[PDB]
Parts: sequence; structure tokens; C-alpha cells
Amino acid sequence: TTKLKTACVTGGNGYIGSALIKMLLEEGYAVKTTVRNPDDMEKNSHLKGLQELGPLTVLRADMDEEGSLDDAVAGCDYAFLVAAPVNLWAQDPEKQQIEPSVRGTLNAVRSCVKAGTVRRVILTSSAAGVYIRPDLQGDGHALDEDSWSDVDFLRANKPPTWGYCVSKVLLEKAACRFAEEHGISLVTVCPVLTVGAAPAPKVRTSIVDSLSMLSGDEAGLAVLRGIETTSGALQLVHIDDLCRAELFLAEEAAAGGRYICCSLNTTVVELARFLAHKYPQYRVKTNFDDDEHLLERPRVIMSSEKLVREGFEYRHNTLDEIYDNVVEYGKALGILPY
Ligand SMILES: NC(=O)c1ccc[n+]([C@@H]2O[C@H](COP(=O)([O-])OP(=O)(O)OC[C@H]3O[C@@H](n4cnc5c(N)ncnc54)[C@H](OP(=O)(O)O)[C@@H]3O)[C@@H](O)[C@H]2O)c1
Repeated sequence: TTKLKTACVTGGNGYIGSALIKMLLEEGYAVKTTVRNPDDMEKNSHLKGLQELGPLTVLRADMDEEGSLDDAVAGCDYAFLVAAPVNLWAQDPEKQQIEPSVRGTLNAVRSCVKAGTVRRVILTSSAAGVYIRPDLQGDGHALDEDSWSDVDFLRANKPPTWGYCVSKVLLEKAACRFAEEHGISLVTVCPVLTVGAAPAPKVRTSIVDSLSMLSGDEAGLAVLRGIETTSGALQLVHIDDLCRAELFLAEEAAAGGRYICCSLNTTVVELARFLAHKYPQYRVKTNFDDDEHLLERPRVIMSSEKLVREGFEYRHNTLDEIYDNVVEYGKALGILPY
């Protein structure tokens, strides 16, 4: 295995990071991953099991420190920059979310350039960097990769989680400029809300949100309603499709630039009705007192046509397929009581 191609994944305890590591190993890569405390078995108890699937090395790094990633990405052919600050409700988002995001990403791409061996960097951003579009009124809109969240609007109005949206715009733009300056291929993936089982033992993130209609977690339900209100739809993708898309964009020489990753555009009401029918053993609310905001169908959709025309195909295309295994994960995590 000395001549295996080697992938770096930052944040191996994270939801997406853990799933990506598993896929990379299953597909025959050697992997190096960073976590902030490899001795923390509450967060990292899954890494020993993943080491049974293929060659996996675990390194200690905090991406906020310059040069922290140097050792882990040395010798790697691909770098998957998944880890990032995810402080949605920071009291001081400029200093606690936006600047750490930009600085953490430039730190990481700098390490990738320094390694000299990295053929491509795959940056995981978010749809939150795409869909804040207050200029679009009425329905019938489709967003593509040239849609950028309106940073001036976000900073002027500071709606909840605005700092997260802004951080994605700024880190993406900085990463792109830096990578062009240094002649390193960087492809950015902007996934929508991601659903499904992963190896990580202690995650919340989109599992809390995508299960909130079954759990009754009002914070998660507010995240779903917020996505719909601010973006014009409730968009979903299965973790397996996201991970396949990341490997595809790493491997496909002709791929370049930014890619939305999104399987389905739905709504709060459609999702609740679907879950109430599929999982009636949970108490799912489906009768909504208007809440005006609640759409009857998407007013703005996220288009994944760029990725699909590159040659990629989603495998989880219906709500049943997108929710094929997340409930068992939620139970295993204790997000769901039974
Ligand atoms: N889940 C979704 O629906 C979704 C959708 C679109 C985009 N994303 C993005 O995908 C990325 C992964 O998020 P996730 O959903 O998998 O959430 P998560 O489970 O909360 O994972 C976040 C990861 O980032 C790490 N991290 C944060 N700050 C770090 C730092 N300074 N140094 C090193 N690691 C740091 C975390 O490590 P610690 O535990 O040590 O903090 C953890 O590994 C995020 O950038 C998110 O914006 C997620």
C-alpha cells in the first residue's frame, strides 16, 4: 500500500468528515485525518474501527493555527477541507465565525501548497453561501453557482445565523484567490442540508435539524423554517451522495470551480407530511397555523445541474431515499428516544 493515493480529511470526528473518511477508505485510498484531540474518545471512538477498513493515520491539529495542517497534508494527493467553524449564533460573528473561517481556510490551503504533492483541494463550503438572495421576488427562481449570498444585506440586517452565511462567502472568495495565486487546483462544494448515517459517534449538526420534526427539538425546527424563509425552499441531500460527489470532483480532471450539491428542493410542510406518514410512531406536527412564511411549494430552487452535467448522478432522489437511514443514526446518537 506504499504507492496508494492518499487523501487528507480535516475534522475526522465531524459528521461529514467521518462519512468521507469511510468512503475514501472503502474506495481504496489511504487517508490522513486531523482532529483537535485524538485522545478524546467521546468524539473519536470511531477512528479505530475506521482503521480496519484501510490505512488511516490520525493527527492532532487546530486549523486556526498557521501551519497546523502541514504534517497531515504532507504527501497527500487530495485535500478535503471539511472542518470549519460552525458557530451559528455567535455573539460577535466577525471575530468568532467570519475571521476564523477565512483564516482557517487560508491556513489550510497554504499547507496544501507547501506539501507540493496535492493535485487538488476540495473545499466544503455550504449552500448558505449561495442562497441569501433578497433581490429575488416572487417564485420561479433557480439558483446556480453564480449566486452568492448577499453579504451587505446580511451585515445590515443581521438575521439569525447571518455570520455563518457571510463566513462562507468570504472564505470561498479568499480560498479561490489564494489558490489561483499559487496555481493549485481548488474545487468548492456547496452542499445543502445533509441527511443520513455516518460513523461519527457524537454529532448534532444537520442530524438534529433533519430529525427535528420527529424529536420535537424546537431549535432544529427553527433551523428548518429559517432555511425556507431565507432561501425559498428546504433543500436536502443524502450524506452518501455528498461524499460520492466530493470524490467525483476530486477525481474528475475536467471539473473546476464551484458546485452546488443538492438532490431535492422541498418545503417545511411537504417534509412534515412525509415524515408524519412514514414515521407515525413519533408525534409529527403537520397542521400549521399559516405561519404565513410556510410555502406551499418552493419559491426558489437550488440547481445542481452543473454537477450533474459534469457526469455525476444522485442515488437518493426521493424523500424516502434521502431518509433511508438517518432515523437509526438519530437513535444511536440519542437525538431520538426510541
Ligand atoms: N451538515 C450539513 O447539512 C452541512 C451542509 C452544508 C455544509 N456543511 C459544512 O460541512 C462542514 C462539516 O460540518 P458538519 O455538518 O460535519 O458539522 P460537525 O459535525 O459539527 O463537524 C464540524 C467539524 O469541524 C471541526 N472544526 C471546527 N473548528 C475547527 C478548528 N478550528 N480546527 C479543527 N477543526 C475544527 C470540528 O472539530 P471539533 O469537534 O474539535 O470542533 C468537526 O470536526 C462544515 O464546514 C459545514 O459548514 C454542513
